[PDB]
Amino acid sequence: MITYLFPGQGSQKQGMGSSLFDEFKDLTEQADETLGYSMKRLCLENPYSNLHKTQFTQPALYVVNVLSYLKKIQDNDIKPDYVAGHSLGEYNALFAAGAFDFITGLQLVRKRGELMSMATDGKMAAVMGLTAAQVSDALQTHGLHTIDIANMNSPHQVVISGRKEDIERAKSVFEGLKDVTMFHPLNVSGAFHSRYMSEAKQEFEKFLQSFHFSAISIPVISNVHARPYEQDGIHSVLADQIDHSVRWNDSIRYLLDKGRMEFEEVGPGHVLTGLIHRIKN
Repeated sequence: MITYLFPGQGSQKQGMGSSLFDEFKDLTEQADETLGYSMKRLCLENPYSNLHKTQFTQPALYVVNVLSYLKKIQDNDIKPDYVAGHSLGEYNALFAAGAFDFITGLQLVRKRGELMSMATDGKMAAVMGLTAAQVSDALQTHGLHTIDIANMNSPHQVVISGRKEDIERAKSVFEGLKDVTMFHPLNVSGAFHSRYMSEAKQEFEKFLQSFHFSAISIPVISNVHARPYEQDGIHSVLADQIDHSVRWNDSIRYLLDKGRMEFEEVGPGHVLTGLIHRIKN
């Protein structure tokens, strides 16, 4: 069986979507009309360093991932057995699955980006060398119970998330731990996928109520639950995604467990492919 995997924030790169904007001119134009700027310009020239600001990053990745998908299936007229995507990427899996059309998904990710960009005074950090359980234990025992686990990416790669000052203290703590091989703050000023996104989540959930979804035709493994979406559960699972951990390791393991599974990353970069390899070994 095969799974298609869609990248999220962390995979954006200037030059992404290279060949595709010209090949899908109508879609790019539709995006530009909706967003108020040129998507080609954003991705290729990274004006004002906008590619790295979440309100731009999210729709940029969404659009590149869509065009990457449409191109892939234009050349190879195969549909995957499953799809998943990392945070932002989950919108691309839902699109591949037919839950919504292109512009619907673009509206949702534009709003998601906007709300998340309103977070300040937060930070996130990638922690390598420890299991999720060990990271959680370390947080609790060093007075850092206020920090959440935002991503569980592979068995020894976790991203933590919380108030700026708490993430600062955490650096010290983790650098003193022998098995930690890396502590690397990420380039955000919000504590994404944490309790500190409560407001954004509730605003997004309210926004969601205006939308109606179509049938999921390819199972989508949710970040929140590491299990397929249920047709009637799209609203709640998309809203929960904002303030809950991305259970990426468990999502991949769910897929591995079904037997002989291959994965292909659709979108820029090889980040998720790299994670597969660490999950398997």
